[PDB]
Amino acid sequence: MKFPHDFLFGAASASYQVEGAWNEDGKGVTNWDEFSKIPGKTYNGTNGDIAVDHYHRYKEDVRLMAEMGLESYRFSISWARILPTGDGKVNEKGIEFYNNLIDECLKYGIVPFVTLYHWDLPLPLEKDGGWTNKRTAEAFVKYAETCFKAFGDRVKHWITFNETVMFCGLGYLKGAHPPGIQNDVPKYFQATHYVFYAHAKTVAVYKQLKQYGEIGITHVFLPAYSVDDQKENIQAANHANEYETYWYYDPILKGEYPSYVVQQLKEKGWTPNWTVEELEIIKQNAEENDFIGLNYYQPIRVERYDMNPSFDGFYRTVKMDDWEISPEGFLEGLHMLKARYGDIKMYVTENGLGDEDPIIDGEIVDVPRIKFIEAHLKVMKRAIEEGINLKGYYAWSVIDLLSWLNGYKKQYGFIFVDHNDNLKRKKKLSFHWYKRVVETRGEELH
Repeated sequence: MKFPHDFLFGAASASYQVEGAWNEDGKGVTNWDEFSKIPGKTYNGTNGDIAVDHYHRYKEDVRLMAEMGLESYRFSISWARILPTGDGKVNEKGIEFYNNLIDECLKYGIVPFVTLYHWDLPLPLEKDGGWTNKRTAEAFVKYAETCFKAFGDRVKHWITFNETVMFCGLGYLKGAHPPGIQNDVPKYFQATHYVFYAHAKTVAVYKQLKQYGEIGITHVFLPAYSVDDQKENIQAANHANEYETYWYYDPILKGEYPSYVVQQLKEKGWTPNWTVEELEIIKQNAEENDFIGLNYYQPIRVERYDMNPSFDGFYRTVKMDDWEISPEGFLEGLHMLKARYGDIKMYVTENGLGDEDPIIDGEIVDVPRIKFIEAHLKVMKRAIEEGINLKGYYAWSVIDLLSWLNGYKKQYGFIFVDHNDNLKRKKKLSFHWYKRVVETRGEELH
């Protein structure tokens, strides 16, 4: 029974990706409801209108989780369900729905771990400039407090933000996510700052509520490596790590932003409009985080600009062989995080494989996914023996869901959803395997 009992095995979803019922029970419009209906933005013009219909089928879905012997379900609350316009009047039917989702998980002894913001911002607040406006950060702490008050007698594991890197990076640098802005780097760093503000402030609010759960943020964890032993390439990697780890992980865990990158934003005219009050709140609540969430998929191997580019030129990523796999990459990454942040408590809050799942006689035999998960689970076992403080694993995607960009195409998850048969669910091969892995508590030889 090798993983300890205070380690949770789980699976994850996000609201807009699974829920559907986009205009039901008083849900406000959100940024993604609008953005996905701009032609050419999303694969086949796919819609979060219905998604996988999880709103209406939640009792069913949680049953399947129960039958999986899932210990924890990580899901996201839709802000537009609780507070439709972002602030103002609370919507009692949003609270009714999430109370039911929570109570159902709980019937079966499944631990809700709630993500407050997984990219689905109510529209008014997007048009305010979203994360580039302090307003949106202040609206979020008010929203968070509403969820704590409503759900925190039962919910005792809370995530504020999923993957700030992406919703700021994709919306202001690459323009792939709303609001669709391209190479506006000062807005990007602004966005990240007001988010880190909203977080640390929300954490303060939570501790004041005396609910005695745990709270933390969940970042992309994209550990970066020099393509070889060359100094100029190792320099590129340090740079990579400064911008892609330290900028994200330092403000929340350490309470200070990292001076390397701060120096460079000043020297470029890219420093966000930040104030002492804000930076102090961030400073004062860094020690108040109970854990860090990691969304790990791959490392990145890098070489320098002269030697896929990074938003400041300087380095590029390169595919080669010493999308990427690398259990070795993930593990060294973990130690890299322990050296800097200490014995911080870690939840691998996403990890899994997107695929065109192989189908045989109507069965889904997703052995790539099993092999992906097994490999990472294996090195987490090593990591724990090597001292890392990992206390949970959340395979990205409990149930097939709507990709933001790629519609339905690259399945994620354990429960298959049948688009040809009224979105009927079916256990995949990974479902049966993971159930066994939970019951064995990860005894797959170590």
